[PDB]
Amino acid sequence: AAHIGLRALADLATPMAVRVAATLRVADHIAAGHRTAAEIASAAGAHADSLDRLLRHLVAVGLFTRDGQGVYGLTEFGEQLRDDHAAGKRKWLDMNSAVGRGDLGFVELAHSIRTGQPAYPVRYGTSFWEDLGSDPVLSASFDTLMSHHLELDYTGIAAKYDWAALGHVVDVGGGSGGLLSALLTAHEDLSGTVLDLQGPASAAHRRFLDTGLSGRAQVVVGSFFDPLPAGAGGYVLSAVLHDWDDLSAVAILRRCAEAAGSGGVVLVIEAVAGDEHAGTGMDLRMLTYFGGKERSLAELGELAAQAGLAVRAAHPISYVSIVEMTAL
Amino acid sequence: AAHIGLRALADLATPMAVRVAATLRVADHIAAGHRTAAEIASAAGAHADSLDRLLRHLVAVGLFTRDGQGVYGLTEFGEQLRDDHAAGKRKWLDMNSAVGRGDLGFVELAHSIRTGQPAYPVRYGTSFWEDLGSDPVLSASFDTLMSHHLELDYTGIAAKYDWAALGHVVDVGGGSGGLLSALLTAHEDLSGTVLDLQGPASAAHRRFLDTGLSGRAQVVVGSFFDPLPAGAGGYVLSAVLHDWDDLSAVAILRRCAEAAGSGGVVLVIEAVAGDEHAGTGMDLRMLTYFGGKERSLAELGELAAQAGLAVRAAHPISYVSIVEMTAL
Ligand SMILES: Nc1ncnc2c1ncn2[C@@H]1O[C@H](CSCC[C@H](N)C(=O)O)[C@@H](O)[C@H]1O
Ligand SMILES: Nc1ncnc2c1ncn2[C@@H]1O[C@H](CSCC[C@H](N)C(=O)O)[C@@H](O)[C@H]1O
Ligand SMILES: COc1cc(C)c2ccc(O)c(C(=O)O)c2c1
Ligand SMILES: COc1cc(C)c2ccc(O)c(C(=O)O)c2c1
Repeated sequence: AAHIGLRALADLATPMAVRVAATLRVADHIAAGHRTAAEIASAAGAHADSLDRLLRHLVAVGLFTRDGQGVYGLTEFGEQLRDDHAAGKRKWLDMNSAVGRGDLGFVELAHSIRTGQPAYPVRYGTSFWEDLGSDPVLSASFDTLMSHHLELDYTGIAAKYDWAALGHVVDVGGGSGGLLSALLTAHEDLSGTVLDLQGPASAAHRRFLDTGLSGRAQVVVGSFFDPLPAGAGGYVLSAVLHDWDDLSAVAILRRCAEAAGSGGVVLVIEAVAGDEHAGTGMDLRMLTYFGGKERSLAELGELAAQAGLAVRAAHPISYVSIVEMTAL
Repeated sequence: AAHIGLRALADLATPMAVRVAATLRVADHIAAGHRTAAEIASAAGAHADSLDRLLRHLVAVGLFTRDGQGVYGLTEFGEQLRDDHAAGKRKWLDMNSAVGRGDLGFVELAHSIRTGQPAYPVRYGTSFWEDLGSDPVLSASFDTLMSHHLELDYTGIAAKYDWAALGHVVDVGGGSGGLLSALLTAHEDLSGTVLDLQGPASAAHRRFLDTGLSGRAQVVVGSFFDPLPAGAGGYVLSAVLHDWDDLSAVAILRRCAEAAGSGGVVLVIEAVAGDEHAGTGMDLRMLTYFGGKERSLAELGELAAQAGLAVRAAHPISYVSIVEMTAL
């Protein structure tokens, strides 16, 4: 529903102003005693007059407060901008994090809409994965973000499905290993391995070491486009397929089919078109980032088919779903 | 206000989706019989799949509608996206027009907040004026938009001030001549001169010839940083000062002061802080485009001082104001 002006509906000043405040950690500086533009600016490394102008615009938006002496304060809503807030939103808007950086790729949406190709490269001169692969710090922030997305969307994932019955699970593209770390912590006799590029896989390793799970959890550095560790009880694809177009998606699913064999299970875990954490907005982000797409339960089925797999179940877990596929 | 989440407040997907729809003229294609993704896409030269995904996100926003068969239709609100619409909004969002292209400069807002410098260059490798001066078609669209801004904001200008008394007015930075054309049409004994760069000045000239005002309206190509046609009854600066930082603004005001001498009147016409069509949004826009800014009566006055001028009056007209300055 649009009960707000067309031009205002297309405003970029506010979205960018919020992201800049999130990047300059303005809320943190405010709650830490810096109240005036002059202060916040020096504490953040910004131009005094310019920052003041950004703040005044954000006061109008409803995130800040400004008193007679130019003393800025946080609104009830502006609290969400603090890096220590419960919702952990600020890091998603930070222009330095992978997502706060990729989202700026939307400024090239026209290219995707015309060609069907990702926009991220247009603005950054390289794919998203290539970017993370050459910037270790950038890649770490992405690992942290997906780790947070797990808490956000996979709430209760442990019990919602019968994992223990798998014995050994392979988390294909499992990042820092947050999911496996959660599955194993809730299933004493379960073991598994995280398969991912070297950055996340090494982060997964560092985690299992500290977490005390190295005895049951292992990492394997590799591309899920090549053969995967074979014969596991289950292969999980958590928020992976939507990052790829149809050709790549079957490529990935196919590999899982091979490793799964006529006795394993392939579990695609993601927000299916319909879920409350799966909107048209997210679908366009997948398009602009990697040319991926959010898919319906029917569309995943078509992909499964082309990879010799068949959906057998689809349990909704909070904001997302777990679709279970087995040998055709 | 904050009636919506922080991350939603920072959403770029929708602002860009609207701007892309505006650029692809989707609404016009729909109202003209093309109501299917394949049809609209083909008529606009977009990727069928990608366009369909853009439209679905836009029906969700409330601009379009779609039936079970995939037939798209506009809505009470999506009607404003058609070019033929009264409000004339679409052209402002078009990524091809000068303002639809300039606004994308907001993705570099951070640069402006940190340095006080304009963002436009960061994105386009050259200043706004430099860009328009090397691309006549781009400069033409800008003239049209400023022309339209006169209708949107200056409604009534003709009568709210005693123009006829000036005898001869020079519109410093008068663009394609709309304002002067409106003043002289309402006052048959008044004459004037539009002073602008090549592009607008010739557009003004063409306008005057066709509308039969060449007998009273004259064009003069030149920079308002250099001397100006002297001894005029009044020199107008319509929506010019907010395009410049304090130094340049003073330079410009000086020239007008000099040309006006002890007998002319300098008139600044623009939305000052407080006036409508004036907001923190516009202020940030001025900052990212040219490092200019929206100013208050107080602020213009300090500039007039630095230019041997002094505010004598300030009549509000519609959503803007006329600040009448005179020599000290
Ligand atoms: N070719 C490839 N081979 C293996 N992993 C890859 C890959 N390309 C990308 N990835 C990984 O795929 C993951 C997708 S995003 C994170 C998914 C994770 N299971 C979670 O839900 O948090 C990232 O860790 C990314 O590094
Ligand atoms: N150095 C310069 N000398 C003269 N005109 C200039 C200039 N730099 C920019 N301009 C003109 O300043 C104008 C500012 S925008 C349009 C202002 C016009 N009075 C209106 O209200 O529509 C543009 O026409 C721009 O081309
Ligand atoms: C689900 O996996 C992903 C992957 C990417 C790239 C994302 C990018 C931006 C986001 O906001 C989210 C999100 O979940 O909120 C996101 C999630
Ligand atoms: C007043 O002169 C200008 C100059 C520029 C560059 C503008 C850019 C975008 C706008 O929306 C507006 C407007 O008035 O609406 C605008 C006005």
